[PDB]
Amino acid sequence: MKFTVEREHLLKPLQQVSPILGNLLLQVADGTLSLTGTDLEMEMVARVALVQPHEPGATTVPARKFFDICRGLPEGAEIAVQLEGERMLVRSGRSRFSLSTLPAADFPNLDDWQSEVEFTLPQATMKRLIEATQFSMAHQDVRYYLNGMLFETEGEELRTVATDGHRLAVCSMPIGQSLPSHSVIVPRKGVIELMRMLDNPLRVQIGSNNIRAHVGDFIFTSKLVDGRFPDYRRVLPKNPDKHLEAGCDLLKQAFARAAILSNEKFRGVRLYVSENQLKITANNPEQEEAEEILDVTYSGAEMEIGFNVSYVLDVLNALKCENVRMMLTDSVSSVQIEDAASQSAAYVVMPMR
Amino acid sequence: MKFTVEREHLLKPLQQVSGLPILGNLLLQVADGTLSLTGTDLEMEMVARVALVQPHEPGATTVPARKFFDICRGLPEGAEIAVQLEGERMLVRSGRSRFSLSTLPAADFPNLDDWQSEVEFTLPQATMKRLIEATQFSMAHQDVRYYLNGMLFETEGEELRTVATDGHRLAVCSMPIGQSLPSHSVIVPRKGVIELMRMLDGGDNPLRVQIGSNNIRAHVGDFIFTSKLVDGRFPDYRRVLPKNPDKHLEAGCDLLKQAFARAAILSNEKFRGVRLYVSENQLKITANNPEQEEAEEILDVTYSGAEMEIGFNVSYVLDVLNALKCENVRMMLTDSVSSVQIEDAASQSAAYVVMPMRL
Ligand SMILES: CC(=O)N[C@@H](CC(C)C)C(=O)N[C@@H](Cc1ccccc1)C(=O)O
Ligand SMILES: CC(=O)N[C@@H](CC(C)C)C(=O)N[C@@H](Cc1ccccc1)C(=O)O
Ligand SMILES: [Ca+2]
Ligand SMILES: [Ca+2]
Ligand SMILES: [Ca+2]
Ligand SMILES: [Ca+2]
Ligand SMILES: [Ca+2]
Ligand SMILES: [Ca+2]
Ligand SMILES: [Ca+2]
Ligand SMILES: [Ca+2]
Ligand SMILES: [Ca+2]
Ligand SMILES: [Ca+2]
Ligand SMILES: [Ca+2]
Ligand SMILES: [Ca+2]
Ligand SMILES: [Cl-]
Repeated sequence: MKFTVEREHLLKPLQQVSPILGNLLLQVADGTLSLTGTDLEMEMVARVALVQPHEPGATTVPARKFFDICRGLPEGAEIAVQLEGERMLVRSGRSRFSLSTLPAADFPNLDDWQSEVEFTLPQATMKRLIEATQFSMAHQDVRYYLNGMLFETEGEELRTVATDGHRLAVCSMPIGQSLPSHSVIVPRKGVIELMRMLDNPLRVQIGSNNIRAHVGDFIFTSKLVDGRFPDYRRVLPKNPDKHLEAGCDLLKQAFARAAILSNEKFRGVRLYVSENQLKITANNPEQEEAEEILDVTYSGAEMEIGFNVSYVLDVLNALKCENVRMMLTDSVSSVQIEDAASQSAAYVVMPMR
Repeated sequence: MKFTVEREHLLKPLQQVSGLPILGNLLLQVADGTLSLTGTDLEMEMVARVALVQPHEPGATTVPARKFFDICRGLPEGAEIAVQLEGERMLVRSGRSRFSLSTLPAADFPNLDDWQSEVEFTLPQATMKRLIEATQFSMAHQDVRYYLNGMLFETEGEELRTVATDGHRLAVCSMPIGQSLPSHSVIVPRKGVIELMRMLDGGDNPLRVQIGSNNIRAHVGDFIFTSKLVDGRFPDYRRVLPKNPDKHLEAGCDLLKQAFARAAILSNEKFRGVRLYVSENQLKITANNPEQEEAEEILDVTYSGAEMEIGFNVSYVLDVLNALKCENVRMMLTDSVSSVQIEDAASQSAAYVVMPMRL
C-alpha cells in the first residue's frame, strides 16, 4: 500500500472519520484512498481521489496519532505513506513517522442491510432540523429512545422530534419529494456525527435498523434505536388560545436575570400574564427575590403559570427569533412556544406546581 | 446606604474583587463620594474604588458576589443600577427589573492583619506583566514543598526579577526599573500571582508595589491588591543555570516548536522524552514510545559547535517555546548530562532551564 497526497486533501477526511476501534482503516483500491472509522454503532467512510502514483492495499493505524501528525505538518505539505512490514511510514519534507498497525482483516464492519426509504435534501435543511430540536433530547433516560432523535417522513416533509418528558421540540421542513409515512430514532452520537458532516446535497437512505447519509465524498452509517417514540401530535396543546407575543431577546434576558434568584435545583419562575404585560418572578430558599416586568402583546384573560426557567431559556436560545409567541391554556397545562413569524418549529414545556 | 451607578462602572470592579459564607460576599462601602468594593479569601484581598457622581448615602453591607455580579452583567448595556439597603436585604433596581439580595453585616467582613511597608517601587504595568507572563507557567501547582507554589520577586541594584520553578524546570526574567533598590526577595503565592496578573491591563496608570515582612501590595489606579507572602525559603536560580554553556544553537521559534510538537506525538505519554542530535547547521529530533512507534524531524539551524546529543522532556520545552512567542530562539547546550538554557535569540531578559534525560 502506497499513496502520496496533499495535506489539505487529508485533513477534513481525517477529522470526519476520527484497541482496533481506535484505528482507522485505510484502503488504496482503484483510484481511491478510503478512510473508515467506527465504534461498532456507527461508521464514517471518506473517499479521496489519488491523482499521484499509488499502490493498492489496506491496513489500520491509530486515528488520533495519524490525524495529529497530518494536521501538525505545514500548509502545503505533501504526505507520502507506505506500509513497510507491520509499520506504516509517513513522510513529508524531512519529517518521518513510523506508526503501529493492526490488520485490515480485523477491522469491524456493520451488518449488511437494505435501503427501504430514500430522499435528498439540502445540507442547510438538515442543519435546521437538528439545531431546532437537539437540545430537547433526554440525557441518560431509562427510556433509551428518548436519548436520541426521531426522524419522521410524512407527505413531503421531514420532521425531527426530541423530548425528555418535561419539554419537547418538533421541527418540520418540506423537501419536495413524495415520501412514505415512516419514522426512525437516531442515537445521540449519530445525531452529533450527522451534524458534524454538514459543512453538496445530502442523500439519506433508511433501512429497518440503519440510517445512511451521503454528503460529497463522505458516507455516514448509524444503527437506529428501538422503541416507541412518543407522538408529538398528542403533546401539542389542543386549543392554547391565549396568545402572548414578545421580543425574543428582551424576553430571554428577563428570564435570564430572574433565573439568578431561582431555586438552584428546581429553577422555578412564575409568570403573571395581563393586558399587554408580563411579570416574571423568582425566589429561592434564601428568600431572595427577582421581578421583571415586560411590555408584550396580549389581549386574553389574565392567568399565572410556573415553569423551569432553564427549559424556557433553552427554547428562546434555539429560536434565535425576532419575536416569540407563547400559547397558553391554563395554570396547570403545558405551554406551546413558537417563532411569531414561523410555524416550522414548535416547543412544548410542562408547567411547574 | 444608597448609590446609583452605570452598569459598566461596576463590571471591571466586580471582575477584580471576585474570585465561611461571608468570603462569598463582597463588602460594599459608600463613604466620602466613593463606592468601595472588597473581596477576600483571607490570604489575599482586592479593593476597587468607584467614584459616585449621582446622589448617594453612606453605609456598608456585604452581598453575595456571584449573584450581584450576574445581576449587573445581565442588565442591558448602559443600565443605571440603583442600590439601597432595606432591613436585612439589599435592593437592586434598574428599569423594571427589581432584585432583593441577602446580606451579611459589614462588621463581620474579615480584614488582613495590619502591616508596615519596608520596600517600595513604581514601574510600568507592562513591565510587571512581562515579568510574570515570562515565568508563571513554571510555578509548582500543589507541591508538598509549599514554597514552590508561588513566584519569587527579587530586587537587586536597579532590576526586578521573577523566578518560578516546580523542581524540574525553571523560568527567570529580569528587567531594569530605573530605581535604586535594596537587595531583597519574597515569595508570592501562586493564586496571588494569578490575581495580580489579572489586575494589570498594561495601561498608562503606574503600578506601585509595597513589600512588607509578610505581605505584598500592588496599587494601580482604582485597584489595590494585598496578599500574604509564602513564609519559606526559595531556591537560588544562579545555582540552577548551567554554568557557562559552550555550545549555542539558534533556530526559528515556530519551525522548532512545530518540529517538537510533531515529534511529541510519538513520545512516551508519561515521561515525554525526545532526543536531539546537533551537527553543523542541522538539528535532528527523534521520539519513540513503548509501542515502538518512531518520529524523526530534521531542520536547518545555525550551529557551528561540536556534534553532541541530548534528551529532554518535550512538554517542558514546548512550554518554553509557547511562552517565548519569539521570532528566533537560542538553545545553550553543554553536553548530554547537563541542563539546557533556552532564551529568545534577541533578548537575555528571560531564561529557561530544562534538565537532561537519558533516553
Ligand atoms: C409529564 C408529562 O405529562 N409530559 C408530557 C410531555 C411534555 C409536555 C413535553 C406528556 O405528554 N407525557 C406523556 C407522553 C410522553 C412520554 C415521553 C416523552 C414525552 C411525552 C407521558 O409521560 O407518558
Ligand atoms: C531535580 C533537579 O535537580 N532539579 C534542579 C532544578 C531544575 C533544573 C529546574 C535543581 O537544581 N534542584 C535543586 C535546587 C532546587 C530545589 C527546588 C526547586 C528548584 C531547584 C534541588 O533539588 O535541591
Ligand atoms: Ca493530492
Ligand atoms: Ca523514522
Ligand atoms: Ca414502494
Ligand atoms: Ca422584588
Ligand atoms: Ca411543525
Ligand atoms: Ca479576593
Ligand atoms: Ca437598554
Ligand atoms: Ca479598610
Ligand atoms: Ca525600597
Ligand atoms: Ca543584577
Ligand atoms: Ca547547557
Ligand atoms: Ca557522565
Ligand atoms: Cl442575612
